[PDB]
Amino acid sequence: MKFESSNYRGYYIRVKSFSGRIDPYVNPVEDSMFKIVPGLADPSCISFESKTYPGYYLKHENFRVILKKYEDTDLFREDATFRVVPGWADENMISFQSYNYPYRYIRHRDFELYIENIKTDLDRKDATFIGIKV
Amino acid sequence: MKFESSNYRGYYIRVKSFSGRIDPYVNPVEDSMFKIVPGLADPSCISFESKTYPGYYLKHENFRVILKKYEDTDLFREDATFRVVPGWADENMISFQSYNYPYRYIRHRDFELYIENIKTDLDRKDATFIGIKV
Amino acid sequence: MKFESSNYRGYYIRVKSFSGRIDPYVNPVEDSMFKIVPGLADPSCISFESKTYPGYYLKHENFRVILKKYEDTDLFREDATFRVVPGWADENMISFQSYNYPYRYIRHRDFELYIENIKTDLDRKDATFIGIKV
Amino acid sequence: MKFESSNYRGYYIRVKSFSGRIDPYVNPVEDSMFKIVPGLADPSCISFESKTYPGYYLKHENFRVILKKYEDTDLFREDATFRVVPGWADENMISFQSYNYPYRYIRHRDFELYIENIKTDLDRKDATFIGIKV
Amino acid sequence: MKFESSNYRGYYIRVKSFSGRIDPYVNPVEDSMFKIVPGLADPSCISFESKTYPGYYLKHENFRVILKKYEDTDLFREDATFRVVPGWADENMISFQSYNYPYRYIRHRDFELYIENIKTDLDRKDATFIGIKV
Amino acid sequence: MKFESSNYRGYYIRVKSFSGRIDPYVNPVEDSMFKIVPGLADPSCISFESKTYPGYYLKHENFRVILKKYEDTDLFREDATFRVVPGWADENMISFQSYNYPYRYIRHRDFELYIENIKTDLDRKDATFIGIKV
Ligand SMILES: OC[C@@H]1O[C@@H](O[C@@H]2[C@@H](O)[C@H](O[C@@H]3CO[C@@H](O)[C@H](O)[C@H]3O)OC[C@H]2O)[C@H](O)[C@H]1O
Ligand SMILES: OC[C@@H]1O[C@@H](O[C@@H]2[C@@H](O)[C@H](O[C@@H]3CO[C@@H](O)[C@H](O)[C@H]3O)OC[C@H]2O)[C@H](O)[C@H]1O
Ligand SMILES: OC[C@@H]1O[C@@H](O[C@@H]2[C@@H](O)[C@H](O[C@@H]3CO[C@@H](O)[C@H](O)[C@H]3O)OC[C@H]2O)[C@H](O)[C@H]1O
Ligand SMILES: OC[C@@H]1O[C@@H](O[C@@H]2[C@@H](O)[C@H](O[C@@H]3CO[C@@H](O)[C@H](O)[C@H]3O)OC[C@H]2O)[C@H](O)[C@H]1O
Ligand SMILES: OC[C@@H]1O[C@@H](O[C@@H]2[C@@H](O)[C@H](O[C@@H]3CO[C@@H](O)[C@H](O)[C@H]3O)OC[C@H]2O)[C@H](O)[C@H]1O
Ligand SMILES: OC[C@@H]1O[C@@H](O[C@@H]2[C@@H](O)[C@H](O[C@@H]3CO[C@@H](O)[C@H](O)[C@H]3O)OC[C@H]2O)[C@H](O)[C@H]1O
Ligand SMILES: OC[C@@H]1O[C@@H](O[C@@H]2[C@@H](O)[C@H](O[C@@H]3CO[C@@H](O)[C@H](O)[C@H]3O)OC[C@H]2O)[C@H](O)[C@H]1O
Ligand SMILES: OC[C@@H]1O[C@@H](O[C@@H]2[C@@H](O)[C@H](O[C@@H]3CO[C@@H](O)[C@H](O)[C@H]3O)OC[C@H]2O)[C@H](O)[C@H]1O
Ligand SMILES: OC[C@@H]1O[C@@H](O[C@@H]2[C@@H](O)[C@H](O[C@@H]3CO[C@@H](O)[C@H](O)[C@H]3O)OC[C@H]2O)[C@H](O)[C@H]1O
Ligand SMILES: OC[C@@H]1O[C@@H](O[C@@H]2[C@@H](O)[C@H](O[C@@H]3CO[C@@H](O)[C@H](O)[C@H]3O)OC[C@H]2O)[C@H](O)[C@H]1O
Ligand SMILES: OC[C@@H]1O[C@@H](O[C@@H]2[C@@H](O)[C@H](O[C@@H]3CO[C@@H](O)[C@H](O)[C@H]3O)OC[C@H]2O)[C@H](O)[C@H]1O
Ligand SMILES: OC[C@@H]1O[C@@H](O[C@@H]2[C@@H](O)[C@H](O[C@@H]3CO[C@@H](O)[C@H](O)[C@H]3O)OC[C@H]2O)[C@H](O)[C@H]1O
Ligand SMILES: [Cl-]
Ligand SMILES: [Cl-]
Ligand SMILES: [Cl-]
Ligand SMILES: [Cl-]
Ligand SMILES: [Cl-]
Ligand SMILES: [Cl-]
Ligand SMILES: [Cl-]
Ligand SMILES: [Cl-]
Ligand SMILES: [Cl-]
Ligand SMILES: [Cl-]
Ligand SMILES: [Cl-]
Ligand SMILES: [Cl-]
Ligand SMILES: [Cl-]
Ligand SMILES: [Cl-]
Ligand SMILES: [Cl-]
Repeated sequence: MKFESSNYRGYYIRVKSFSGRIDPYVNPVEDSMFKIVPGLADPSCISFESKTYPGYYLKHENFRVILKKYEDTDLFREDATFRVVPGWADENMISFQSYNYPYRYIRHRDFELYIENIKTDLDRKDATFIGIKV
Repeated sequence: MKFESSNYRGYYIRVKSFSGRIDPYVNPVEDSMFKIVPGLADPSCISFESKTYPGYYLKHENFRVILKKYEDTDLFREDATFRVVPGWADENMISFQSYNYPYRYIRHRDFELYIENIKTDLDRKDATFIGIKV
Repeated sequence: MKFESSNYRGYYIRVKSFSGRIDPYVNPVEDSMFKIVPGLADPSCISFESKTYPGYYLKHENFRVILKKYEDTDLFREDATFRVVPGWADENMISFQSYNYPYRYIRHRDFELYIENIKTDLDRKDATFIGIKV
Repeated sequence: MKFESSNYRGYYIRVKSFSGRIDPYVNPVEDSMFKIVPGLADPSCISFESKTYPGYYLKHENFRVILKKYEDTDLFREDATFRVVPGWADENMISFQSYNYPYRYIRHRDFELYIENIKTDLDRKDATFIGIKV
Repeated sequence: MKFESSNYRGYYIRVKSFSGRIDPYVNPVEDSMFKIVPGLADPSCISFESKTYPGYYLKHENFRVILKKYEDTDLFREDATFRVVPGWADENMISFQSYNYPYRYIRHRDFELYIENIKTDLDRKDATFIGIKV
Repeated sequence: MKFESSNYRGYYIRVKSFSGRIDPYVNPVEDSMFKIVPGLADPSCISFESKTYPGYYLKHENFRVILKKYEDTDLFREDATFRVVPGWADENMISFQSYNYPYRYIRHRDFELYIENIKTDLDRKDATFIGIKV
């Protein structure tokens, strides 16, 4: 899957230099592709496995979303697990709730990805994405 | 209404993940159904309202044709307004002229929809559709 | 939510002067109201956040249940995390197992709240409550 | 591997007199067993090789699914290649998309196997199978 | 809950490829875990909901016990409803009476699960299970 | 008699869903009580009869210690007979030697009971108990 920003249409979640961001015209395009697997800490949730680096996962660290090779620890698995919920800014879209910080959601901010509290209308838009099957 | 491609018969304009494309055997079939209303920026034109998502309209953005929730601005309304003209490759069919970019028409290219300049014979066929009432 | 004692109907869990007890005719009634949040030490458990004082949680300290402002330590979060299990004195009601003392449960005694081992029939009634949504 | 019909539980894909069908209580049971090999026309897909007759493959011909001895042609290899997709009638089961007819899927009809367009709810169930390792 | 066979101790009811059976050393072990809910056709009975596949239930079909996604029909709900009774071979254990075939009980036979009439001492043991809370 | 673990004091051998384990605060307490009778296969040894379930005995099966209704076979009696010996980790306490597997002793492991070889210092403690008359 790829994931498009709802308020920056044409921009996709991607990994660059092992950090998460959103970008248009993602090059290489595989940087925006993920294998969605049952959540490492909770199978009702999801984890994002990198397509170009198998065994690496999106995960938060100091509340920034980075890409990191799997580590056999509860904290890594919990940092790498996200619950898909109806989109904050549009219930027909999606948002990603952090498993171990349930009041923080994946959002972009100056085009970089964080997990942060969602309080304003701009926060909600920044936290709302479109899932695309490739 | 559904809209069938004239050079890919059996392929229909449809929304997938809030983006416009043409596909055959559209699943679910409602993805290819639209409520045609008077153009949001000009009643002599038309706008394509989603049957699945009322209040969402086909609209161009970065010249890509996408589905987006109605916004109360002139630019959104214009981006969502299209003039039905006689088909570029066949006057018995129709083409869709963009209200705010009059030299650009809805066309498919690698099965995704854009508003682009119609120059060659392939361009004309890619921009020529058949309107089917349902 | 509010929580009514099973063996003292009309007595609800409440905070008074930042310590936990059960009282009837709770004045002000907001003292008996809690926001049930994901468990601070484990999201599959619960914590009781004060409605009157956001950011304050019921938690045990020297095995007394008190209300205390959040502190960013593992011990505080574990002291503030409880597992909802079927009621000791009635399986259709509920009891609250301590996260870090798994054989101690919230119970009243002289109308004050403790986490204690649950041994007698009176112990079980003292540890059994009725959840009431508000 | 054997493949059980999702709507006719206990009915398995089997070869009878070199023709594909679904049957209960398959005798000999080897007629329902296949070696899943890299797709003859595309190693990222699959082909079904006969366990009873090595070098024979399930392949479609005039849209009927039959068992045929390998032939060294592009058409044969394409007729014998299928893509495993999430099941039409259940995402946790599987369906088999034809490699050279990408909008046709293996389905049973009067207990015989075809590749056909999948339009109705009955079509989707007829096209949905349960893989069973042996 | 999981459910252990009384005459094959260490063998548990589990789902494998959407069919019920008993197996030792169940892998993955969640295949043997169920959420016990009020009977879909009668609240005084029980239904077994899959932990692995939420919204899927154990239900009999041609008297075989299978796993199937919930369907909004009386027949499905009745096929998925079972009454817990004292065990046929041991009153301290349990058996499962079919709601709509009241003389048929869940039993294993060649390690596969059916609902069948219980007549012999072997039948009774085959229909007697141990409930284990997990 | 009850039998307390030497390395987990306050934890007692008990039967839960007809399987052997050690638990503190055993509930109901009769789950930890046994009638010590002369060994079923050798009256100079002992067998543990259930107080809750007269005629049921602790016995090993697949080297797991379980509770099972008496069976009139030599193998059952052999599986249910144990010899009290000086404790592996404390000669003032006791251990239980399997009668038909004389190098295997009752030990707890992840709080469940097995008959296993006693090799390490952890093994010896896991195999050492305090008998308490009731
Ligand atoms: O994303 C939120 C949590 O952050 C990680 O845990 C952090 C941990 O990374 C942090 O380490 C800091 C990093 O900066 C150094 O200069 C400092 O010395 C060091 O202590 O400590 C706080 C802790 O919360 C988790 O992966 C994630 O859950
Ligand atoms: O991720 C894209 C958008 O980025 C955020 O909005 C930014 C906003 O953060 C930025 O403000 C800058 C921040 O740095 C300050 O020093 C500066 O003064 C200020 O102008 O302005 C641009 C805007 O795009 C949104 O969260 C997100 O949508
Ligand atoms: O489909 C044609 C027109 O495209 C949209 O307008 C675009 C607009 O999206 C674009 O915004 C850019 C975003 O990136 C910034 O760096 C830049 O400064 C900003 O201008 O601007 C170009 C414009 O063509 C309209 O919806 C649609 O009419
Ligand atoms: O929308 C369906 C048809 O797509 C266009 O024609 C395409 C054509 O674009 C494609 O050429 C490929 C495109 O990707 C490039 O990267 C590559 O270099 C080029 O070879 O060939 C297939 C054909 O389907 C038409 O506009 C439209 O009819
Ligand atoms: O409710 C059970 C546990 O009680 C608290 O832990 C206590 C801890 O508060 C106590 O600390 C004392 C504080 O005063 C100092 O002078 C003294 O040296 C120090 O030991 O020690 C006992 C311990 O049980 C926890 O919050 C809670 O888990
Ligand atoms: O929380 C309400 C109830 O309080 C406890 O029961 C109390 C009990 O503790 C109390 O016992 C006193 C102890 O002091 C002695 O001097 C006196 O004689 C004795 O009566 O008596 C009142 C009774 O309500 C329960 O745990 C709980 O239900
Ligand atoms: O299953 C779908 C396609 O069916 C086969 O292709 C058939 C082909 O076999 C058929 O050939 C006939 C054979 O007899 C000749 O006398 C006659 O001239 C010729 O037409 O023609 C139709 C075609 O669809 C493929 O194996 C398979 O892809
Ligand atoms: O492969 C098993 C099932 O077969 C199809 O459903 C059949 C259906 O085809 C059949 O209908 C017949 C059609 O012929 C008429 O003459 C007759 O009146 C009518 O009954 O009835 C049996 C039914 O099972 C499905 O595709 C497939 O599930
Ligand atoms: O487990 C007992 C019952 O089995 C299911 O109902 C069965 C049904 O599956 C079976 O279907 C056949 C399919 O072929 C058709 O030709 C025929 O008409 C039809 O009867 O029929 C018997 C019936 O008992 C129920 O889910 C369950 O109660
Ligand atoms: O589920 C485990 C046990 O299985 C049944 O007992 C079996 C018995 O059914 C089996 O007899 C075989 C069955 O398969 C036929 O092919 C064959 O004809 C017949 O001899 O023999 C093994 C025995 O354990 C019990 O109901 C159940 O306890
Ligand atoms: O606790 C140790 C010994 O275990 C019991 O006997 C076991 C026996 O139950 C087991 O036999 C099964 C028979 O069914 C087959 O399908 C299976 O392959 C086989 O493992 O095998 C081990 C044997 O020792 C005794 O009661 C006890 O002494
Ligand atoms: O019966 C209670 C005790 O259980 C056994 O020891 C357990 C041990 O089996 C369990 O395994 C873990 C696995 O993860 C590793 O990282 C960890 O170090 C390892 O110990 O851990 C808990 C421990 O209590 C003993 O036989 C028995 O005393
Ligand atoms: Cl994808
Ligand atoms: Cl219409
Ligand atoms: Cl041209
Ligand atoms: Cl509430
Ligand atoms: Cl609330
Ligand atoms: Cl309880
Ligand atoms: Cl296989
Ligand atoms: Cl193989
Ligand atoms: Cl599909
Ligand atoms: Cl497969
Ligand atoms: Cl359970
Ligand atoms: Cl039950
Ligand atoms: Cl009975
Ligand atoms: Cl005694
Ligand atoms: Cl010894």
